[PDB]
Amino acid sequence: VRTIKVFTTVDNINLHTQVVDMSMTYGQQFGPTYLDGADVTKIKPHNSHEGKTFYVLPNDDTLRVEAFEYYHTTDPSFLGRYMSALNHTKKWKYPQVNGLTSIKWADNNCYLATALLTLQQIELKFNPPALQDAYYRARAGEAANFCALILAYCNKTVGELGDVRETMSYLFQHANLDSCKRVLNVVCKTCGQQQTTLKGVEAVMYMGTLSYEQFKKGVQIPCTCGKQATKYLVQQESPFVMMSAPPAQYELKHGTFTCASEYTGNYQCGHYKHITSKETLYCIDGALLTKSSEYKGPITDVFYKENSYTTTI
Ligand SMILES: *[C@H](CC(=O)OCC)C(=O)NNC(=O)CCc1ccccc1C(=O)N[C@H](C)c1cccc(-c2ccsc2)c1
Ligand SMILES: [Cl-]
Ligand SMILES: [Zn+2]
Repeated sequence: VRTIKVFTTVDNINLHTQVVDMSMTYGQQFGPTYLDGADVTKIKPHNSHEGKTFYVLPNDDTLRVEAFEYYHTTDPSFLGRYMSALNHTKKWKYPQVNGLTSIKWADNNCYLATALLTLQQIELKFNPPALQDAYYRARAGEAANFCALILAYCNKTVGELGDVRETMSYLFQHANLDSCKRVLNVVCKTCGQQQTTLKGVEAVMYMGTLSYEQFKKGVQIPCTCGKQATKYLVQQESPFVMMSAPPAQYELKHGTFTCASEYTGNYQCGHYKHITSKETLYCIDGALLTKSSEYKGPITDVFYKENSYTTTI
């Protein structure tokens, strides 16, 4: 019987040589099989498949350990969702706008492009080797495998609308933000004063205000005794801070922030645009670049740089 030899893997770095029967589909010999994202499960082997690398699912205990060491996940449907997203993201265009790698618009990838542009402006270190390698190639322009991993880690599908803030929280869980720490103090005239301390992902993000300076001076917050308490940032140890709020009209000044996310649309249905501060105020809409001196628009997320801050109160 005429046969061929292909390579099966779960991480593309540990290849396993397998012989294939050209009269049996890949689904009968290895189960769900993928070739560069293309589902070749119900396809009989071709002569052109000689020596190529095929993605398979972790069926034995050896591949389950190989998969976790690379992706840091035990989800059996991860590679299926990752290969499915890779089939679309490999056909996307990743131009270099303002020295950053963005995505030309396709299949409603506005939140993915806005997220990819933000990660290239913050100091973040991923723990899964899959994200580390893909991010290293995403900066050079090869962001197809990286964007597919983002959809897989977020349980999102190509064409599904997503939130930039929710995409960050999903990716920050796979980052090394353990050294980050935040100290907060909420003061109330009635019940009193109490200091809280946050660490990790919670010490980086905040929902309520877009101004980092107003976070230091204090922001009004409700209380159990029915009084508007004031919460101010006491101490912050992190390479960056993420300030989030519902999309409202906000003014961006030069040098006071790193990058911002613009959201125009209703809840669960809108358009995302990325705004960065460099030589002036730039606005990136996928492959579209727009320079401006000052900006004013519907802002939902603002990102700042930080080392170590301690308030003086
Ligand atoms: C891209 C779309 C596109 O390509 O457009 C073509 C011109 C895309 O994916 N855009 N995103 C989108 O539509 C948002 C969907 C979404 C999904 C899950 C959770 C939230 C959202 C969302 O709507 N987020 C925005 C920022 C938002 C608006 C109003 C209120 C809130 C809010 C959050 C907490 S309290 C209030 C958020
Ligand atoms: Cl990394
Ligand atoms: Zn109180």
